[PDB]
Amino acid sequence: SVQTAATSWGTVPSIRVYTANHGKITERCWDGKGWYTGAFNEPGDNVSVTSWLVGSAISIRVYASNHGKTTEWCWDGNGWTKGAYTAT
Amino acid sequence: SVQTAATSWGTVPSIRVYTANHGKITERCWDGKGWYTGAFNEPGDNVSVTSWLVGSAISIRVYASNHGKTTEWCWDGNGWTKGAYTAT
Amino acid sequence: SVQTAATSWGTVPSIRVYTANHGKITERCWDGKGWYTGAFNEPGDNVSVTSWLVGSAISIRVYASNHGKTTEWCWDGNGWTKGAYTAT
Ligand SMILES: [Zn+2]
Ligand SMILES: [Zn+2]
Ligand SMILES: [Zn+2]
Ligand SMILES: [Zn+2]
Ligand SMILES: [Zn+2]
Repeated sequence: SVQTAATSWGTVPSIRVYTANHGKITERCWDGKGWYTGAFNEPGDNVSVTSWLVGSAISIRVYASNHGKTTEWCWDGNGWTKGAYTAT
Repeated sequence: SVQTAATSWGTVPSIRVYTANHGKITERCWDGKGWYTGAFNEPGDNVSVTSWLVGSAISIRVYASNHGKTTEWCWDGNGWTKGAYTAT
Repeated sequence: SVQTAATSWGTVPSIRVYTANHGKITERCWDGKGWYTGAFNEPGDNVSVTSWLVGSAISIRVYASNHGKTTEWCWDGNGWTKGAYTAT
């Protein structure tokens, strides 16, 4: 009262699983060898994710919902940044 | 309870974020310039989504769950229609 | 609290809708003709899914959360097998 969101890309593939548990959203990564803890760590009770490739460059969008409000987080190769998404 | 589902397609990309809040599911859209409110509006407490391309034409399937029942909604270019999906 | 997750692949397309309801996760499938009940059946309150292709062969990963623990399930052509995923 655990909630997950998953995305994958490429043919290896790379997989990312985001878990919202105890008011925190964390990330677990698979790139073909084993699972490791990712850099994503934001407060939230709910999470959704989508991702796309531009050649070999991955872009991830994580929608983290905390206390009635939804924040979009972007991964575009170098660090997680807050996105332009708003609910209204 | 906010609960979201997201899908994306193409290289721009186009992103669709569906939010179930206060018994209603609404849609926000990104097509490369800015976020705008989509046409989708159906009752529901939970939402999932998947999409696929047929060349450049998008097909979206939204699964909206409301009061114990799941209804599929289809976007195939010209309007949201009710899908053939049943749970059993 | 019905909670769903969806994935699709190819041009037909094939669609898989996973539903967590009454402490069980079941699967409904569409391969171009009609909806039918799939072999996936595991205990759980929450579910997410991701899939990818290697040619026309589908690989599906289902993340089933039951009583605080998340188990990854793999479909790689011949049966559902437990995956290496751990939360930590
Ligand atoms: Zn707990
Ligand atoms: Zn909280
Ligand atoms: Zn509220
Ligand atoms: Zn309701
Ligand atoms: Zn249970």
